[PDB]
Amino acid sequence: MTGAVCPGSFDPVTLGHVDIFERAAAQFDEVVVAILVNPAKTGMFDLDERIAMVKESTTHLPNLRVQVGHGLVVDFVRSCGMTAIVKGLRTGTDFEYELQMAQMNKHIAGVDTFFVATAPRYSFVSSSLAKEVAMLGGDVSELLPEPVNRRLRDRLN
Amino acid sequence: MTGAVCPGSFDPVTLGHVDIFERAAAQFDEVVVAILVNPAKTGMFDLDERIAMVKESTTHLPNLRVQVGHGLVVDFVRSCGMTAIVKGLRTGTDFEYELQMAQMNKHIAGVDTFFVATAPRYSFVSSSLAKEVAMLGGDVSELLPEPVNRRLRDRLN
Amino acid sequence: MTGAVCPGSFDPVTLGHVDIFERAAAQFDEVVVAILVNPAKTGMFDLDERIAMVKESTTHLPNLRVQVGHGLVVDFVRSCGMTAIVKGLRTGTDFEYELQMAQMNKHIAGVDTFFVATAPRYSFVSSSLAKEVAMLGGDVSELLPEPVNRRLRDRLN
Amino acid sequence: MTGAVCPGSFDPVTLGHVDIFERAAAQFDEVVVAILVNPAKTGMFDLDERIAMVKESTTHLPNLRVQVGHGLVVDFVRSCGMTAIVKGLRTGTDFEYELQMAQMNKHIAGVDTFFVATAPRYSFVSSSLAKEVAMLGGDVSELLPEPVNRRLRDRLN
Amino acid sequence: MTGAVCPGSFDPVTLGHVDIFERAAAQFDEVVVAILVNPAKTGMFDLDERIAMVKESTTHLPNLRVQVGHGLVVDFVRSCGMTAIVKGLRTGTDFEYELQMAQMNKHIAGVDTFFVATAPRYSFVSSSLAKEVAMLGGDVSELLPEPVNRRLRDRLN
Amino acid sequence: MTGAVCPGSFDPVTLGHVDIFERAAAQFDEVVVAILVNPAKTGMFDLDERIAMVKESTTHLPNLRVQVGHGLVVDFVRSCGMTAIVKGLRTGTDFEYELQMAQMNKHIAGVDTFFVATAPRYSFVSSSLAKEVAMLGGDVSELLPEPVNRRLRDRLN
Repeated sequence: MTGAVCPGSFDPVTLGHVDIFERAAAQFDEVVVAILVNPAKTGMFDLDERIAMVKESTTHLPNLRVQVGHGLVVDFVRSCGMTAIVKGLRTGTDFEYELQMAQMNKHIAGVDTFFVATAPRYSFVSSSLAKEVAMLGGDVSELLPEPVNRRLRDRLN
Repeated sequence: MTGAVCPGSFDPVTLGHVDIFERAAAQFDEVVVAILVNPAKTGMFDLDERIAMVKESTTHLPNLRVQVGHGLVVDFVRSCGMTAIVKGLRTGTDFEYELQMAQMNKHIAGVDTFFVATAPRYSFVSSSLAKEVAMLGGDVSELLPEPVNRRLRDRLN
Repeated sequence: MTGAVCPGSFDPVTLGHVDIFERAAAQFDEVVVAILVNPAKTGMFDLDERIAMVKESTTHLPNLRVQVGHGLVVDFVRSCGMTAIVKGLRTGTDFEYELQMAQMNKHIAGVDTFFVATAPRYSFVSSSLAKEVAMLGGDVSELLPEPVNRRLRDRLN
Repeated sequence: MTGAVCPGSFDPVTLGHVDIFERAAAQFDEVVVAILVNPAKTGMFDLDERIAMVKESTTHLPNLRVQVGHGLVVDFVRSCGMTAIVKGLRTGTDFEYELQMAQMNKHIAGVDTFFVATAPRYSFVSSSLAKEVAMLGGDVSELLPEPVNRRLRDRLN
Repeated sequence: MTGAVCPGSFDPVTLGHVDIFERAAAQFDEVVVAILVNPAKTGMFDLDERIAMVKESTTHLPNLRVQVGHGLVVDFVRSCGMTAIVKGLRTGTDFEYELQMAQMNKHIAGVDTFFVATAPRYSFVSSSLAKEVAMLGGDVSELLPEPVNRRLRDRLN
Repeated sequence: MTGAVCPGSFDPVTLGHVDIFERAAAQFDEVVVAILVNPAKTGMFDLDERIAMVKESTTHLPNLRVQVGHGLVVDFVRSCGMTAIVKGLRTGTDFEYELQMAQMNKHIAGVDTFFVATAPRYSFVSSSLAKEVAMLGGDVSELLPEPVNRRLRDRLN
């Protein structure tokens, strides 16, 4: 009867994201991770790689599924038969923008957005900073799932 | 299988609170509104009045129940067989403090806290400001449930 | 004797902007809406369209006029014989940047900037989010003036 | 035709407040400084002292007048035949609370609140911190008007 | 040649505070922990207990010393022959107030204040929340030094 | 024994930056200003110009040296034999992002980041806003060192 969508680019998924997936799966009957397409072309990992990384990092969550999102998040959400979005907060989150989008999403489709603080140990990782640090030779392996580290190292070597 | 607690002093409940109750009830199988006791004595409405006002303002929510909370919120939550708290954000929310408590609550009891932005029209009411304005003769009746306005007017007259 | 400038790109004007125009016109003898040019070319509506949309959306404000701005806002302001800017705050406003600019504008030209919170119902619309949602097929017609909706729909059809 | 109210406890007035008075007087035909009563008794300077300090610190502002406020600020404002409040922002301002009050004041009485950033040199003084520092023997004389320093020193000696 | 003061009430000291002590001691030749007196009487631990808890929790920091502070922090700082204060940031810090005080402290005594983010694992503990949780029976032992837990448990038993 | 790095693009250095250099030099035995390379090519001043401007603006700081940074800031810091970064806060600073980077920098290299509020008079200048205003003909000469104004005027004339 209950369901939530966890939308994002996940380029790549981090342990911060996985923390949020785990909490959504614990509180909702079904969770759908919506991987948004990168239309303007310029990400690090292509869509298939991002799906695989999320799937491989979430095998311990039987009530969670992974799907590609297209168009408005609220359209995807309602297409899943749901009316809730679950999003993580971490250090560096643009929360004012997240609030603006949440209020807009409520306005246009009646979809609620629930925010949850990510675990402190994963509160400073973001996809973008993780990539930037790793590209410059820094070790972020404790902040990403092993399926992601495997792929990141390959791009390095 | 799913449940959330909505804790607060509700002295008195506002339409901002009710907005949040409605969204929790739409997303969780069961919702429990936990009315905290005022230990240091100094609220406007006594416990029984606060319970009644919440009950009367939530008759349209069949999966919601009202109970008095004692001790740590996380103790009450876990006593309800749940592991989630749902709290509203509005203008004037001390969000840094709410985040601190959420991280502490997660640490001590494993309880997740989900934050949701209250509807814009109810985003500037708070129990405290509602009381202060009404005591000084201002009309806040559009921001409180009719069961609360009834009681507020009585204290005025 | 009193006057304020309301500067912006207005691509397109929203009811959030109009709310702010109305409050400036109520508090100042004259208001000038300064539509900034888009130098690096990349907006949705060209300058003439933006002027028309603002004019058509403000016919109820007899003491308000619309002009194209060029160069520093403070140069435009002082060219209007004024020393005040009126700007709206809404959800998602980069207020730190607005404050930085206000302090800089005061420093270089002695111009004061007055900030006013937009009405809650219009607090989550922005030109950019309105366009993005509409382009993806979402209904934002309640958050934009009818002169803008008319033009937006035409670009859709 | 235009007017603004500048409300506060002014216990005592600071150069931060005077900065804001000056900007209101430059932009509005008339300005009224509303000194709020201290009902629960516990300020440093009594009402008459606060009025005198504001008057003496504003002799260079011919279109500004000083009055004691009673009850809701919006009641005082409308009693002045005005519909605008002008308030300063400085370091340490509880802006979320100021926003909440502004939205509430708009809701109950249709009164607009304009916020303006205080001059950087006066951005870290507040009545409360000024008193606390001076009581402990610190020199805050550059951040307060001479009429206030005169009175502060007397309480010291 | 270099020195910093770490001021606070430390009622009681937390691992968040100790984290900050460690970083100051690593970056400055000498560190002085200034324990402020509680003038209005109402803390949990008396001055001697607070000193002991800090001393016992910092035996691994040979260049750190503990002293009682009286009066303005900047007076204490300059009495130590120093011109720097080091303060931690954590979740729930009133940073605007900390900034206001820092700018005031710079103004009155030329003392600089350096802010450092506490370690994520200790970012949600504060003296006040630690006491409140423990008094209600919650386990905060991982967030406080063992010398503090020893004393906290005694007050419980 | 003590040292700090002050990293930035300094395109160009402002008096806000110099304020921070001065405070670092007063509190640490050695300070290194790390000028980051602009890899994606698009700054106003080339690397040699930026170095010269910083050097010329810091002749009064004998314990400060200027060097070009390459790669991760923490790699540069540790290459200097240091473990501290000193960064300024001003109006418009993206402090959430600065905090995220600080926590990440601590995680990957054990390097501490100390934040200090810039002097109020220099709190609203940034390299980017200074350039934008000057390019549009505004006078920012009081907010930049004379070595920078000299070069800025040359580009104008």
